[PDB]
Amino acid sequence: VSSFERFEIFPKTSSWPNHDSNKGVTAACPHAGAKSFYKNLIWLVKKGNSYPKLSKSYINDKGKEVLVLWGIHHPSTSADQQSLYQNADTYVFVGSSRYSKKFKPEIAIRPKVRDQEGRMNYYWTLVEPGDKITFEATGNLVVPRYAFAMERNAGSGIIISDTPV
Amino acid sequence: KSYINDKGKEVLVLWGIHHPSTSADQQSLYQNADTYVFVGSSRYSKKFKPEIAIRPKVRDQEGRMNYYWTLVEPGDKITFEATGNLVVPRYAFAMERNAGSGIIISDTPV
Repeated sequence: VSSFERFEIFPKTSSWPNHDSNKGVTAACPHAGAKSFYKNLIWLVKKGNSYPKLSKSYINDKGKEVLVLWGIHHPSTSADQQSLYQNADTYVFVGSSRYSKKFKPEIAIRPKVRDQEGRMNYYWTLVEPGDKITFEATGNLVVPRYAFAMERNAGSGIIISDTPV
Repeated sequence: KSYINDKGKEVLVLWGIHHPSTSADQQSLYQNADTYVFVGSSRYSKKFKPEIAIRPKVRDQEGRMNYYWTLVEPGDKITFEATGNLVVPRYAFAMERNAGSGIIISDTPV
């Protein structure tokens, strides 16, 4: 990468007024004992007994590509679904001029991995300079918090070794 | 609708699937808010359920339209089945592929 700049695409404080963005932490990602989560994402949970239709957009204004990543949570039980998003049936939609896809969460009980019977998928896409990317979710969306305005340097590789720098 | 390949050679079939922007646009074109499309053969089988949402404008179009293709072996049937949101074929192509060649992207004249 010949240009890498991390910025806040959807500010945590002022972008999700109707959704809770503080109790989306778990014991699966502990930070010094306490329950925490990813830094560049936000786990949006219901506020009281309500989860309205989410709809947010961002227009790439960096003159270079912007890497955006998000997540899709798939709960273990419907009781866990109702306790987090208040809606028994949900759908998530992400779309841009290059990307477009609708998501339907899958509610099922998997074997325990780090004491989690549920799963969560992770996705990524690059937004062209001057393009728009829209989000639309009735629940189960791990929303993005930080993006990355980048300009990918030409092809290179990745070395896995204990050799010091 | 069904078609039986009687051309004695492979037949290339191309169809499309439309995904409206709003449920209002959905019902305005196909009258059924919930639709499905099915295409089947001996080798191909798939069901499409349109995804309704608003995308950023591309050529002044808030909706999208995926395009699909498959081949039909000589003597095989291909069946279409749709309650809406289907761009049906009009012209097919009875073709026969020879050895592997490529595509040239150049301004050099012929």
